[PDB]
Amino acid sequence: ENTGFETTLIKGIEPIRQFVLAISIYHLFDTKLFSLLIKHEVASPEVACNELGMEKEKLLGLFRYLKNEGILLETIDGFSLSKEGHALAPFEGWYVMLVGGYATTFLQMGERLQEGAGWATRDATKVGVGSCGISHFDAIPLTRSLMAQAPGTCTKLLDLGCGNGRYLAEFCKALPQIQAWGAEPDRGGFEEAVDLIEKEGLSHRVHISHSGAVEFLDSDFDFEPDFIVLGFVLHEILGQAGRPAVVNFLKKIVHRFPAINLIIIEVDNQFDNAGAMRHGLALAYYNPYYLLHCFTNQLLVQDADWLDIFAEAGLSLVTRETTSDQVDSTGLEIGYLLRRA
Amino acid sequence: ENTGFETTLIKGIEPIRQFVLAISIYHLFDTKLFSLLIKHEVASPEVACNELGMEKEKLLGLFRYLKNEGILLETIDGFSLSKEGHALAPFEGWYVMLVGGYATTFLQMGERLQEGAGWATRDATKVGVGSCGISHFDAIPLTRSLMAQAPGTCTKLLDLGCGNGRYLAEFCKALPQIQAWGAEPDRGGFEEAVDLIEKEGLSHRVHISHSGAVEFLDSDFDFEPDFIVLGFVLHEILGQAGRPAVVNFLKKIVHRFPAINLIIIEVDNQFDNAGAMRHGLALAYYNPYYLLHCFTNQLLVQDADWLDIFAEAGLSLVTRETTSDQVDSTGLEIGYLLRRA
Ligand SMILES: [Mg+2]
Ligand SMILES: [Mg+2]
Ligand SMILES: [Mg+2]
Ligand SMILES: [Mg+2]
Repeated sequence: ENTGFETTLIKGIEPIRQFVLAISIYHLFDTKLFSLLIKHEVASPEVACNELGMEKEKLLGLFRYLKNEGILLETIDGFSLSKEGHALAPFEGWYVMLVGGYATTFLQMGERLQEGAGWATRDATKVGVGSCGISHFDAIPLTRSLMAQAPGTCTKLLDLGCGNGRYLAEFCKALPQIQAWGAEPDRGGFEEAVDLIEKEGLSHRVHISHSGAVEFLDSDFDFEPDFIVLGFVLHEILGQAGRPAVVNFLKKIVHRFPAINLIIIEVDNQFDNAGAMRHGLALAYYNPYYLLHCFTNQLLVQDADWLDIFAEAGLSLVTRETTSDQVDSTGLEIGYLLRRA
Repeated sequence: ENTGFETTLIKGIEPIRQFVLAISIYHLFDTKLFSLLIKHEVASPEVACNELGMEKEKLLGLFRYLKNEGILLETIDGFSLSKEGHALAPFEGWYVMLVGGYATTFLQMGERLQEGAGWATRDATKVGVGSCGISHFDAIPLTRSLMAQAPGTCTKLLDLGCGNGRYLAEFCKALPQIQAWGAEPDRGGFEEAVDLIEKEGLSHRVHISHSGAVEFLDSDFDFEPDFIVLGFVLHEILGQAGRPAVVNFLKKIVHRFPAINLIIIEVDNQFDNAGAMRHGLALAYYNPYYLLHCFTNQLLVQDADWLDIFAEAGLSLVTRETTSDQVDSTGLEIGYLLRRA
């Protein structure tokens, strides 16, 4: 008879309902429909189609789906973002990083679980673009706070793994004397960085290279930085190349630039910490982030493990801070300001 | 200052938290880890790895992620499904169909919105396997109810678009005199059907063909069915081949088999119906289902549109029913029992 089945089904597939909604919100941002709705206020499918080069019947389908979920309103004049839709605006970076960048990674987990199946791949351009959007709220303010605590003033900034160059665009706008260099290994991300720097009118002060971190430090670049920022880059090197390679990379930075100030941002691996994992943001963001990092060739370690790598590399801790508790109060995102020992 | 941002972020990315959970629940079923946990009760990662040929560190990552979400329990002896994990068991078909089958389809929507970009693709094997799992609850009981209302007893059953052959396996077990034939166009689904029929010991009574519906009816098969089941197949033909092709296909069925009883199951397209779309199941399942059908080459129409196609094909409605209100009370899944006019 299946007595009471429907009520259990509606609850049982609530993760699928939200799965489709998350992908649909990601497309709303990524296709530039969200920005179109912000600019137009109300747009007919015909107007949105003409502007973005889209097909009306498919756009109507997406719009009707979002209207049923309350993200859009529909009037005789067309569609608009509802208050709930407008409220999604600050979270674009998270949708672009985790859906755009990592949907394929999560979908590959079943196959990648097999012995010898290798690491899950990702869309590194979207990971970089999304992570740079997120960084406006957490990592850039943390980097700024640590930079201000350093004894020397920043004049020549090097950002390795710069994504779309958001840290450099923000820092250079705020601090007009700075000359900067960024390196980004993903071609798509590198091209977005070159474009963002040009759009911000910073091309005369900021140069971007298409390069990985280790290979950039081995290259024959002429820059003499006094600050180097390593935002979530060391855990990539640690997984890909190993702990000796991370220690050697850090040793090379202070051998080449003995007076340099290093700012490292890392995620403390507390995936196995009961209390930490009950925090709302630990569940919403860090639990999927830790899962991705078991399937990709990156390795997250604990705060104590990073401090031990820094000591082995001959670095001294100046200060360590976490993000503002107004944005992320988990204590899992840690920033370190270091100097040569 | 970003005052109060974190609280808004946790709510703002709740769809992403559930997006990752839905994919992870899908892998738990699809990889056979869910069945392993049911059989073992408690399993160490080492034991699960040896049985399924998996890598321990990746499995531990998935298990830790699911434990943090409350799907698994961890003791010194290993991992087990929690009560919440056990409660997911009946919903396997929905995860396999919508995540396994259609995740790629949803992820393709951004690109497919572009003028001339074509139809989004899907993993038809997983769509078929998942939809057959769902059919145990809604469409098979509906088909059984309509068959019982037909004047003649079923002796030779033809099921077009049979997926993994679940309708035939269920009907033939319940009704021992039946000879049956199934046709499934997806090779993966066809192979699963051949295997399920063999596993159920029905190979002497049930034959499966790797064929689409229209091409099967045009073939030189020797079967003389007295019942034909078209479960969610006509909307595929309607989208792919057009309304005249659907009318012609139905006309061919009753020209070849004048005394045949047809059972058609369709989804009423009420995507634009305010009241219908507020039902919990309309939001959880039908709203994503309607969205997929705007991006794939299938077309959902309304109950009245199907009745008009049946009249044009020279068919008479014997009776029409919806699914049991214990499983799906939306009224959107409609079954029709037809005969030649
Ligand atoms: Mg990372
Ligand atoms: Mg890893
Ligand atoms: Mg369909
Ligand atoms: Mg269609």
